[PDB]
Amino acid sequence: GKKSAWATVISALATVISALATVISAWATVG
Amino acid sequence: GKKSAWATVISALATVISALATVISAWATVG
Amino acid sequence: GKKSAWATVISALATVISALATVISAWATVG
Amino acid sequence: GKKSAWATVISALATVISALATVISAWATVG
Amino acid sequence: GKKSAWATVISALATVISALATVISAWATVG
Amino acid sequence: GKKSAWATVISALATVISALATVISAWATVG
Amino acid sequence: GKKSAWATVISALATVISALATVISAWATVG
Amino acid sequence: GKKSAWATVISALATVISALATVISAWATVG
Repeated sequence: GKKSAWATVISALATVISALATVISAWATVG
Repeated sequence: GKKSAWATVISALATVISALATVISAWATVG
Repeated sequence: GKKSAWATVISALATVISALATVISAWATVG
Repeated sequence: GKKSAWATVISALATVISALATVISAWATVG
Repeated sequence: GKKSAWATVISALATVISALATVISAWATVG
Repeated sequence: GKKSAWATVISALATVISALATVISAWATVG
Repeated sequence: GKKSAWATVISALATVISALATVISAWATVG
Repeated sequence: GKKSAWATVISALATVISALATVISAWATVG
């Protein structure tokens, strides 16, 4: 249970960081 | 260039799957 | 248990896609 | 370039955080 | 430098291949 | 099944450590 | 520098865990 | 079974590539 809760929090963090990586990668593509 | 454009697309796909992983991990957390 | 296993599969999929994005981004960095 | 290198760093961060979520989910799967 | 950038590319390749092994192992775990 | 789950845990550990190496290598590339 | 030295150490650790993962995955493959 | 066999092969490949990444990272550290 607690391990799945931590996995959930970290997956949400990964989702945010992956979105940021996507935006910076688009910036590099046109920059 | 094209490599950065591919990295952008695949990062976005990673973001999509990570958001789904977050939801399924929350589902596992509640049982 | 089965729900946690499915969450693991989907999280691992997100990880592999993010890693592919990373290798392509690094290849662009050296390219 | 510098922008592509930064994109690589942030994408690699997303990959490590997603991998952490994956290892924690697998550990939850085994108990 | 160029050597550090190449090291990043090869390390990212190792990470993607390891992630592929992980996703295939998790998929085997669920069936 | 249980053996495959343990194999998944150890593979995911390898993946997270390799990803950490990748992010540090990329950070050196921009550093 | 120190960042590349850390990347070297952690890549070696990733190699160690990946070899163990290979052995445990073969163990799972045979049952 | 077959999935675990593929995971074993890919883990061995990841082990080799991670070792190569370690060597190139050491080369960057002293190079």
